Amino acid sequence: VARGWKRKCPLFGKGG
Repeated sequence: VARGWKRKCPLFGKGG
């Protein structure tokens, strides 16, 4: 979605 959707996925993998 933004930029954090790479390593420290803030929302990408919020769950796991």
